[PDB]
Amino acid sequence: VPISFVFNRFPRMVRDLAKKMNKEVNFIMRGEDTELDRTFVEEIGEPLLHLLRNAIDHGIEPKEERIAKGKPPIGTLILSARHEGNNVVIEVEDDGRGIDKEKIIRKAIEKGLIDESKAATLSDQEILNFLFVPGFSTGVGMDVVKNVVESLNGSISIESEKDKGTKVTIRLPLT
Amino acid sequence: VPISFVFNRFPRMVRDLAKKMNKEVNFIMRGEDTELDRTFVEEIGEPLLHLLRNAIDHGIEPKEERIAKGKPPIGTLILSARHEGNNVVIEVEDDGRGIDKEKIIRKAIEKGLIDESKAATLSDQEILNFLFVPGFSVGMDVVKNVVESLNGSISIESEKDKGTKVTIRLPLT
Ligand SMILES: c1ncc2nc[nH]c2n1
Ligand SMILES: c1ncc2nc[nH]c2n1
Repeated sequence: VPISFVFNRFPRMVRDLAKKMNKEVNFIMRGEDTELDRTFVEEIGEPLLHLLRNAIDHGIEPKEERIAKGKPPIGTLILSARHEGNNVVIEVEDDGRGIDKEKIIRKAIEKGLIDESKAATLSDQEILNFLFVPGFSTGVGMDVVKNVVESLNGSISIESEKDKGTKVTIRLPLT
Repeated sequence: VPISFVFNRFPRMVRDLAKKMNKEVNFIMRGEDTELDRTFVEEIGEPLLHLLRNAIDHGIEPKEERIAKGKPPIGTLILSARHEGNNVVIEVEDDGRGIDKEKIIRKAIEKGLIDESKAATLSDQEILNFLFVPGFSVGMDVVKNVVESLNGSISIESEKDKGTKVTIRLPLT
């Protein structure tokens, strides 16, 4: 199917979540005509909704806070799909507050998953990969998202920078 | 301790290996004045030796093969050290044949570490990380074990026909 069968539900959900969280959001969808196997289309909606909720709740800052930090007042959330080879790549990008990598490390230390000595040389991808540890952040856990994607033989990655925003990328096979 | 205590022994070794294996290698060292804990300088020499050997043996192609592929007949091998905040980053880069990621996936399926259905979407880093699994191909597992013993991290980047970069991050300590 076109992925629009899933993506067409999102403007309403984003607008309802934005209203609930009293938060202003500029929501853009691109690549909605990207086609993929019906199995994927039936299963990818749930993980994507979790990602979009997380971006609206934890990422995008209130307008007053963005203005105070010198950002464009209204936060932007971009959901896109495209073909890459025989795979389909779906991205959810926000220009919010980003993920605090220092906080991740502190939490990882507190949970006994690493010591201070080793945290000093971790890469960015290594740090962000703690988010996929079951119960790490415990509120949509990145573990739960990843478990669905993996059930579709897909892969997920996260990139993020404090004050800049977050991009989550999902790659799915043709199957 | 400056890392030159280690780096200064490598040019002769590289040139000896390259001649042995019939390769023309331009070996470049950068950042040899970079200072870190004497402990690190002592222990990192053996792992670095192995990386440099790997690059000359498996990475840089014989001149005849370089010419046949339309590459410069002289291969380049770069060993560098630099400060990055309170870490030190050491890199070993070659312009050789690159690592075959397809071969890695094939071997991993063969050895039963992963099943075919997952391979279509695996990340680059996830694929290259198989090289650290013991017995997968003095080994890369042992280089990783030494680095990790020093509270460091190691990563591999590669592109077929273009070359390979191995990066080691250590604390200053
Ligand atoms: C925290 N901060 C920002 C985010 N954008 C998506 N997920 C996030 N989690
Ligand atoms: C295989 N091919 C190229 C290489 N360069 C360093 N190590 C390597 N292993």
